[PDB]
Amino acid sequence: VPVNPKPFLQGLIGKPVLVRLKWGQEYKGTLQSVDSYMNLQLLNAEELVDGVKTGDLGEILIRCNNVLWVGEV
RNA sequence: CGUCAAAGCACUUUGCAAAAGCUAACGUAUCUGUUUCUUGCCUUUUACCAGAAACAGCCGUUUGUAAGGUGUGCUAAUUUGACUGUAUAGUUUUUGUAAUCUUUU
Repeated sequence: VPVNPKPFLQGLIGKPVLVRLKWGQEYKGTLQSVDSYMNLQLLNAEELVDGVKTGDLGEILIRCNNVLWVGEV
């Protein structure tokens, strides 16, 4: 039974989520809002670079160009 | 419809210039005259008959340009031209696969 990207991101909102970039980095955190262009927003995010935490930033938005991955923790 | 540029605008009165540029109604109209010839009917010439060629007038038409007139605006309206004139963050151009490092000559 089909599960489409909009409905998927409309159901992912709120829960813990990890998303990569095109440049290797992968950031975990809960999701607040999703535009029509995916174009993610995060809160309480910790940047895992090569499976290693670097800097805890907090409130975040990522431009939708760089997003490689979308899934869950 | 949109932009930009020019200009007052529409309507009107005169003046002044033009109107085969590659065969084509300046006028889907159309009349008179002069000269030179040819034929008609004729002897008074005019006035005429009905063909030609060559010239002319007249009744009109169009265009450009100049100055004006009326009505309207010159805190506007209208005309005229010109233009490579449209809106797309998700695969073929303007919302990026970029960033970065190292060796050779």
